[PDB]
Amino acid sequence: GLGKDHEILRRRIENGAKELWFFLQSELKKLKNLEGNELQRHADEFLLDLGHHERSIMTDLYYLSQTDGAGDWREKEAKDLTELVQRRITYLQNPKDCSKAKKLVCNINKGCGYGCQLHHVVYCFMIAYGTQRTLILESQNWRYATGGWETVFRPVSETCTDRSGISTGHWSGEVKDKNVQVVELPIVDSLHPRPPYLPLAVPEDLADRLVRVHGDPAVWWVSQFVKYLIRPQPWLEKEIEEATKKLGFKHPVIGVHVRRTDKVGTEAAFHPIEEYMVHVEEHFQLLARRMQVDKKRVYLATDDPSLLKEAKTKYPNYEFISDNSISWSAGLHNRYTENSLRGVILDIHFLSQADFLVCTFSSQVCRVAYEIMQTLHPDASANFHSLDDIYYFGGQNAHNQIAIYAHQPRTADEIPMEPGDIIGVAGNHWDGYSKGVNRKLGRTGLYPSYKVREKIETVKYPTYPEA
Amino acid sequence: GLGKDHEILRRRIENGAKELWFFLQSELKKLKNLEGNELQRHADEFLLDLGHHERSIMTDLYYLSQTDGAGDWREKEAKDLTELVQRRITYLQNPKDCSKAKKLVCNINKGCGYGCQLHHVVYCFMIAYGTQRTLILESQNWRYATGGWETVFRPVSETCTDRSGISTGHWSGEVKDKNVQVVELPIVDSLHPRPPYLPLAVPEDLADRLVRVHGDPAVWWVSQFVKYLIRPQPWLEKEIEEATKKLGFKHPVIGVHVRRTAAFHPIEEYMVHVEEHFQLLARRMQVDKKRVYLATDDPSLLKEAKTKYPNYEFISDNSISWSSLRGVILDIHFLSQADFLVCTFSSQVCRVAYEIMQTLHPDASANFHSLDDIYYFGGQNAHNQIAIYAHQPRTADEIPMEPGDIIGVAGNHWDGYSKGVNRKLGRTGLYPSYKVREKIETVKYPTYPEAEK
Ligand SMILES: CC(=O)N[C@@H]1[C@@H](O)[C@H](O[C@@H]2O[C@H](CO)[C@@H](O[C@@H]3O[C@H](CO[C@H]4O[C@H](CO)[C@@H](O)[C@H](O)[C@@H]4O[C@@H]4O[C@H](CO)[C@@H](O)[C@H](O)[C@H]4NC(C)=O)[C@@H](O)[C@H](O[C@H]4O[C@H](CO)[C@@H](O)[C@H](O)[C@@H]4O[C@@H]4O[C@H](CO)[C@@H](O)[C@H](O)[C@H]4NC(C)=O)[C@@H]3O)[C@H](O)[C@H]2NC(C)=O)[C@@H](CO)O[C@H]1NC(=O)C[C@H](N)C(=O)O
Ligand SMILES: CC(=O)N[C@@H]1[C@@H](O)[C@H](O[C@@H]2O[C@H](CO)[C@@H](O[C@@H]3O[C@H](CO[C@H]4O[C@H](CO)[C@@H](O)[C@H](O)[C@@H]4O[C@@H]4O[C@H](CO)[C@@H](O)[C@H](O)[C@H]4NC(C)=O)[C@@H](O)[C@H](O[C@H]4O[C@H](CO)[C@@H](O)[C@H](O)[C@@H]4O[C@@H]4O[C@H](CO)[C@@H](O)[C@H](O)[C@H]4NC(C)=O)[C@@H]3O)[C@H](O)[C@H]2NC(C)=O)[C@@H](CO)O[C@H]1NC(=O)C[C@H](N)C(=O)O
Ligand SMILES: Nc1nc2c(ncn2[C@@H]2O[C@H](COP(=O)(O)OP(=O)(O)O)[C@@H](O)[C@H]2O)c(=O)[nH]1
Repeated sequence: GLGKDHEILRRRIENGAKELWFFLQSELKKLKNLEGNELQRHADEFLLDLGHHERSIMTDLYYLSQTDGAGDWREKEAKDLTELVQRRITYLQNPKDCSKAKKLVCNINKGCGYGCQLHHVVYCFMIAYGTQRTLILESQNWRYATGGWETVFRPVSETCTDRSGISTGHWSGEVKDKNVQVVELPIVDSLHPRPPYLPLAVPEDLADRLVRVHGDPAVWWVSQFVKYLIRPQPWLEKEIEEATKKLGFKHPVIGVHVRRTDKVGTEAAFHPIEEYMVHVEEHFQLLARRMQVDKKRVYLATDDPSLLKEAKTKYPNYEFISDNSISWSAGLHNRYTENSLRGVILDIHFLSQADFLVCTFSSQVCRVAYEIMQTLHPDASANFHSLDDIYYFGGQNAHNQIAIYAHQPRTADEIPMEPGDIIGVAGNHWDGYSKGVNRKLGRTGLYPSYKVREKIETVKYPTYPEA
Repeated sequence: GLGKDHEILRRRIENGAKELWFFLQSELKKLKNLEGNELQRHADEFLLDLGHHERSIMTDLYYLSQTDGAGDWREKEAKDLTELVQRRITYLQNPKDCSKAKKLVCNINKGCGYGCQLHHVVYCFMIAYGTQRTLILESQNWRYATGGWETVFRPVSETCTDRSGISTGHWSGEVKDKNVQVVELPIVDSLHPRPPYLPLAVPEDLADRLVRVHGDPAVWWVSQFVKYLIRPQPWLEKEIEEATKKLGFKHPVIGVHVRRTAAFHPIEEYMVHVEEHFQLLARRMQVDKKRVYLATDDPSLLKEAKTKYPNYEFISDNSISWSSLRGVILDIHFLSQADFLVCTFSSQVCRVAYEIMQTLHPDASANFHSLDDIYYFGGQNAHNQIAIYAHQPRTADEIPMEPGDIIGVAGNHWDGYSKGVNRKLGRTGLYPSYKVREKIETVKYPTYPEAEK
């Protein structure tokens, strides 16, 4: 049986889109009869009117996802799936006889920062899960804390943290290492041979439930291992608890990560605070349609300690929540200390706890916070805006989309598409167009983002029925 | 549980709308820095890209309405509601004792065209249904046929078609006529007193189920009496079948009705919406031939349409050798059978066709485009809307609105703005159409529980 509110909202979304289309044709015809001041004046009003109209449509779509008991079901199903995966990971990590268990050894000391190192451990963990090997994490001489993983986080196992085994060797494939008890896994950047237990694929035994519950099952699958990893030590839980109080961290709140310093060189670009705040302002307007928002709170995480004073001045109607001492210690000089390790764990924690995350996905810091966020809600796939890259996991397999609508290129920078063409996406320009390659042609260029759908990849993982 | 396709479709509608907003902000910013011919070319290309993008969203929204067995449920529920009402109407129309039954007499000979006369009979029928009086239809001296109503349609009753009784009077109110057996009802144009059994209200006992199934319950309620009235005689049934074969009426097909003897609209004003909707249909089905059923009172229009749109196939009953009443009935039939209806709702004939169309699908309320008026029923009570989002007037022609304000709508300008009066402020002007919702009116009708036995 269909719900009454479900049908009212569906038809209102249809009529709102139709009316928006009536509005677009009428106003665009008027616009091309203008030039100079009048053209700029009316197009600005046109854009303002369109914004509210578009957000009313987005608000009805939000209500549609909650009506008819769908919100409670999606919450229950996401909770059941999380507990299913966590129990499997815990069973894998705690065999009865550690001296006889197949193992995978991971070294945390990758030459990069915390988020990059955390994603290395995640990649180790997912391959360990894929091969039914207990993850052994070797973290001594960790650049952030010489005492290792247990300085901040609980150990990845309770019964089996020892590397003992009758045979040991470097990774050389799941079939060749079939009878090697202890396999050491290197970093993903030069792994050969690559096993299938890599992003962005998900387990096929969970895929049907995931696509039904979650808008990007790839990130959800990655987040399950992030969730298991960052179980905090008791002293760290209390720091997080204390910081939440002293920071005045309450909802609604939008998280903003401004990555600079050594990233601006080659891995990303410099972005003014205005580029972040336009999306912060836009999302608070959306929230104000469904809830009361008296104070617009922004948790600002950044490695530029001069940004907080700048943001408070240029956006005085916002309440910025930030730890400027953490920002200062994030500088390349004082970056690899236990106090700085606490700082980045705290910054990522509050970013992940926000109701919306504005940042650059080229930074591993924001990707981690976006992954953790997936463990805090039934489906937080779209609660982000990245100023550059789409979501990715470094070392992932080819991220492919499928063309659903044909495209004939208007300029030379666009690529043709036929329905069914596999499209290897490179990025979303957030202007209606995405850049990628057509795997029937080899051509790279732009194409309308709405003319493709995400190709969900699946992999036959072990299901751990004993758990 | 939730449906996998339902969630996939909702999220794609969400992301499709989000990408549309990305596309709008980018191209409009570029559009401000243009002038002259380059502005015209980019604005025209902008509109073309927006069209296909908008239709992808609407297509996903159509699929959403169908998945998870929702299409089957809506068809079954719309069927149950129709059978329920038709069973009640049939019970009312066929009492056991005609000489003792309470009646309402309706004269079909209103001074207007066929479509307006049919609506007069509908308005009679709805009041008869409201007052539990058997409708007696008088069709002698009908300008369209000497033999009367039954030359085309079945009699409105099988057991009670005379006006016998103990007392007869003109309409004076349901309470005053409590003991008048046979009440004669005049046209609605000067009816006094007006009863509550009038559009656009729906029966309160059906309102909840109707809102769930149908996008415009008012026209659905009107269409039930249209459906009962136009039950065809066997020979009209065969003429319709013969006309269908000879014309090659097949689906998909869009109906176009062009009335021209009040205001003049050239054929291009109709065809732009015809072409737009065939582009929509082409996204969900194969469209080999773009067929258009053209109903017109203009002999030069059909040749104009064929000349200007040579890739279209135009169909009209002028192709039929054996065909005023027969012509308008066939026109109404084929227009109502179409997948989409482009016309002017100021025409009574198109309104009839739009109403019949509601009886052929679970929810066809939106399968139209009107060049002028929104749907109405002549003689209806005030059509009111409720403002849902505030509006600050941007020009002198716009009116303010606060959430909750009752808005008496005068029409939709099909440009994003509707025209009406804000009753809280006594001000009349323009307002964005998306900032209001329809105010569904209900009336306590009889429910005829004896019709279930
Ligand atoms: C040995 C070691 O220790 N290495 C350390 C690294 O591991 C650390 O991390 C790496 O940091 C890099 C830089 O941030 C990361 O690169 C980014 O990778 C993105 C992912 O690319 C994937 O997926 C894309 C789809 O999203 C796809 O298009 C790519 O082709 C790529 O996919 C391939 O696909 C193969 C199948 O086809 C598959 O087999 C491969 O496995 C897969 N590769 C990976 C890595 O998964 C990528 O999207 C980024 O690209 C953008 O940015 C650069 C500038 O940095 C631009 O040049 C690019 O054009 C691209 O621009 C983007 O383009 C979009 C389209 O227009 C646009 O919208 C975006 O805005 C724009 N982005 C901009 C402008 O910023 C980029 O290449 C890499 O993923 C990280 N790897 C891991 C494992 O985490 C690294 C951290 O700093 O540190 C290294 N350590 C050292 O160097 C140690 C040092 N030597 C020492 O001191 O000792
Ligand atoms: C005695 C006899 O037999 N008479 C015959 C008539 O009965 C036949 O039918 C009547 O035809 C009229 C002409 O087409 C119809 O009038 C139209 O009615 C429209 C509906 O008005 C409703 O609903 C509106 C909302 O949609 C609302 O705004 C209106 O105010 C009106 O509502 C009132 O509401 C009251 C409560 O407040 C309620 O008590 C009343 O009962 C109710 N009235 C009715 C009638 O229901 C109306 O929208 C039409 O108006 C548009 O068109 C006229 C031009 O005709 C314009 O001047 C208007 O401004 C308006 O324009 C529209 O404006 C919109 C806003 O900008 C815009 O979007 C539209 O595009 C635009 N449309 C245009 C320009 O076309 C119009 O008034 C009437 O409803 C019919 N009545 C019935 C019962 O069917 C008639 C036709 O066959 O024939 C008569 N017979 C003869 O003439 C023969 C003669 N006696 C002889 O020669 O012998
Ligand atoms: N506390 C804190 N630390 C940061 C911030 N931005 C960068 N850092 C530090 O700089 C390191 C950057 O390494 P990585 O995690 O790979 O992030 P990436 O360089 O942006 O890809 C982080 O691990 C942090 O130690 C920030 O906003 N807050």
